[PDB]
Amino acid sequence: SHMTWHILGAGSLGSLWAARLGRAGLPVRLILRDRQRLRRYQQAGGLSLVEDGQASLYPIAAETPDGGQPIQRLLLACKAYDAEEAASSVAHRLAGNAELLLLQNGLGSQQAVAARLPRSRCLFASSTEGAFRDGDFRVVFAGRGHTWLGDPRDTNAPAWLTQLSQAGIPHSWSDDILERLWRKLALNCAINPLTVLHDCRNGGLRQHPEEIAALCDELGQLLHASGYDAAARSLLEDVRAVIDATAANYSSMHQDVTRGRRTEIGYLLGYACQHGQRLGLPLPRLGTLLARLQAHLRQRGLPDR
Ligand SMILES: NC(=O)c1ccc[n+]([C@@H]2O[C@H](COP(=O)([O-])OP(=O)(O)OC[C@H]3O[C@@H](n4cnc5c(N)ncnc54)[C@H](O)[C@@H]3O)[C@@H](O)[C@H]2O)c1
Ligand SMILES: CC(C)(CO)C(=O)C(=O)O
Repeated sequence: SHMTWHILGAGSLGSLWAARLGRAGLPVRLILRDRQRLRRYQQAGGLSLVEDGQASLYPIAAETPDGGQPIQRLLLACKAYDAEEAASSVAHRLAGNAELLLLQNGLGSQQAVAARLPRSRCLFASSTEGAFRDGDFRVVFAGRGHTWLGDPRDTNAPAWLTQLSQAGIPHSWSDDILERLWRKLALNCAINPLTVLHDCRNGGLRQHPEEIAALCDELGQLLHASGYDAAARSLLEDVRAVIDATAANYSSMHQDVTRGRRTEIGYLLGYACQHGQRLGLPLPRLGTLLARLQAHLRQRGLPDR
């Protein structure tokens, strides 16, 4: 017997983690937004996970942010633009020894979450697992992936990693986790903004070879000035590699705009532009790219941040 896994943000990845953790015998508790969400979830009976067309019900225990026991280990699995507000809703339940697993893409929310929960350890995650919602409390395990974990302040790995190994959650500890998240971010900036502006699948960016190179050019300077020469070196070939590998998919940001939902631009292309200005590094093509993408979002009534 050991620590309960508290899950905040019962979305795509949050339900996928909650299912694999709870079904492997580990103590797991979903933190649902409010009691209405809670009594709906109890009318549903649990989380429904769809694997290769097969649905399975996982009657995981759930609660609201106000009730329950202290939280010593929490998996934050909401969007980056909700992470700070989400973590604050349970700040009254963190224990001081509490550790937080931040399953947020991009950068910005992790620092903002850690700033508001100083008595708690905030670990950074970077995941390539595919999962999408098919109704409330139903998630399809779309694609297998890998999750890098790491703490920039406390680089020693926690002993509960092997619990994730027991649960079949593939992960690797990284001592330079910031180098990981910066690699995924730079890849996002080179691909996703143009997929939205050109309304194309990732394979459509082959028809824009020069423009892809100049963005990787400026994204290369940004990584180099940030201390990641390796990421800056392989960046262009890593971008061209992912393109042909995902040539048939629409990007996550293209899918967000298609559904009329908010994007994570403020923690991806916006954050990268914010960091470049902070580094005194002129990044004009990422700047005009950010301008065109923000106007593209406003044109549809979507938040440009
Ligand atoms: N395959 C994937 O889905 C995938 C892959 C890689 C990274 N990510 C990242 O994981 C994070 C979540 O992605 P997603 O697809 O699962 O989003 P999602 O919309 O499907 O899930 C978000 C859940 O958190 C809850 N949420 C938001 N704010 C909340 C709050 N203040 N209090 C309580 N709950 C709150 C939402 O209700 C929702 O159930 C994103 O940052 C994403 O970039 C997802
Ligand atoms: C960031 C990137 C390039 C990863 O494949 C992407 O296309 C997505 O998130 O949908």
